[PDB]
Amino acid sequence: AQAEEFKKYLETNGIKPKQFHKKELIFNQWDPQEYCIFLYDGITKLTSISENGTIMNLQYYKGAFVIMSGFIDTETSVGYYNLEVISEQATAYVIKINELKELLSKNLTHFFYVFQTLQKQVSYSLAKFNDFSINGKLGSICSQLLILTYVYGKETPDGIKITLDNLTMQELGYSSGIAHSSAVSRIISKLKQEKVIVYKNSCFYVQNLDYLKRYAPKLDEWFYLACPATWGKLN
Amino acid sequence: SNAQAEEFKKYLETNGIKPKQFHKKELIFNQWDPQEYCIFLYDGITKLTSISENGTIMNLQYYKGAFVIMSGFIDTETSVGYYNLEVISEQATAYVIKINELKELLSKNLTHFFYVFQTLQKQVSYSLAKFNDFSINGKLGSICSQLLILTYVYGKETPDGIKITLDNLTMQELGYSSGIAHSSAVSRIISKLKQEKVIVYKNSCFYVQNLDYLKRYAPKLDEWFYLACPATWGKLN
Repeated sequence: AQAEEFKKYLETNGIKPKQFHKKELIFNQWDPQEYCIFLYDGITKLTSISENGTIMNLQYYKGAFVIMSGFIDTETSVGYYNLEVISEQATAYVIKINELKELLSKNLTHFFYVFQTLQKQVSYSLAKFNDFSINGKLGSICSQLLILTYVYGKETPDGIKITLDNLTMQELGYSSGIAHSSAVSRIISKLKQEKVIVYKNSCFYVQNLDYLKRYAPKLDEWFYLACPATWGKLN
Repeated sequence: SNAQAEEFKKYLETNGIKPKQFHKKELIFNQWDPQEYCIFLYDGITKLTSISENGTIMNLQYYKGAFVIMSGFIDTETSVGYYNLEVISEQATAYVIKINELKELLSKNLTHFFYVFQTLQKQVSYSLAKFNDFSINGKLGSICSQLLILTYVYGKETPDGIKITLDNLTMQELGYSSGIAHSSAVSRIISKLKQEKVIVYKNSCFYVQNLDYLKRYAPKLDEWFYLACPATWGKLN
């Protein structure tokens, strides 16, 4: 993997792996230092918290990927957010945004690795913006379940199980723009009656992937074009 | 800087890639016959669109001035997705780099590799800010957010308020930016902003009277403009 070789390149340049447990914040929106984090193992989400305390979930990040809170060119903030750990365990190499440019200059197979993750991210946020915007809040819930089925799902004799040890009703609402937790509950019950989803084991299971797929066409296309292994597993 | 953009332009010309002229309503690329490029848009105004099977038009984003727009992945040479890039100004000039030539060019001069990397970091951050603000307060917040955006980039101080100087900009086009397909849904929001004295529609142009009001609904974007485009932000203070 490129991830494996980047991991090694990091350890060889004195950058060591740091472990985290559930609910720990790799960075926070008040930290005045900026970073590049190479998330290597684990599951994570990016949040923003309002002036009043309202919480928006911007995105899940899994597996090996990179997340940046600063600009290389200027070293200043891209904007203020948190990266929270969701899984029982995660590991990440934290680099100061001031050290990045020199690291990537030196070994440009790694420069292209990070640019690749930037292209994926660029393209992903666009697809997601298209699908969340059309069909309003119905399509938002269908779009987020589709993302979670492709990334975290698993084949199972009773459907496709979403392997998120938590995933609460309120948590889904934070990812859509939904303030009331009962509004989410309507959407979830409405999808249950039509045999789209089921809920057992403290876990969500999907059963008409085709239905979701119809509310989230730009994203399905994106899994196909950007992550064809992940996509082919359930297609 | 933006001396960086001029420098990239010069580097491309030296290396045999020539400028190209496009005209209002032309497509540089389209979603039905996808081609893979780096578009270096040098001068003029464009919009990235998608049209769904039922005829629903989504305006994803406006692109101006100097900027970079990718339609393929360099590592794999395939599509990032199916979109249209449509010219809004009367003229626009762009450098159309084939995706299979880009790596070579960026590999021989890291200065320009980093200018492209920076532009893409600005895109990522812009999309997150816009997603935050469009999501939190329904369609009211989406329309206020797109107005603040167009006010910073295309606005001009006049005696009647900040005039959005953008060729068309109709009710319907404004609705396309936030997944609104019926004009009646937009006018309902614009009616409220008019009653509340935030905007005036006059001489076929929107004039903004209370930018501070739009900031309440678009707090992540105003922060993004502050951090990412301080000259543009400073102009309107």
